[PDB]
Amino acid sequence: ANEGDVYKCELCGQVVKVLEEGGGTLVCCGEDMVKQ
Amino acid sequence: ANEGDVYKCELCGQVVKVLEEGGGTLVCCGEDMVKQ
Ligand SMILES: [Ga+3]
Ligand SMILES: [Ga+3]
Repeated sequence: ANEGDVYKCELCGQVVKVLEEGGGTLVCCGEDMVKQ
Repeated sequence: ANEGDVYKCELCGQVVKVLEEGGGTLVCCGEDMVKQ
């Protein structure tokens, strides 16, 4: 994901912001996090 | 994870900051991210 992007786990409500991009897919509670 | 915490993927270099705590485990590149 890209710098500045915001991602949410719809299952546990966790929310993260990307500070440094990397090519992996962010996952939480076993599912792909959802970009906001 | 705790709000304000920073997590890193050791394999792809992606870095995220937690804006809202949830108890799920952050995963990237199929591996648990590491709290910085
Ligand atoms: Ga990674
Ligand atoms: Ga979760």
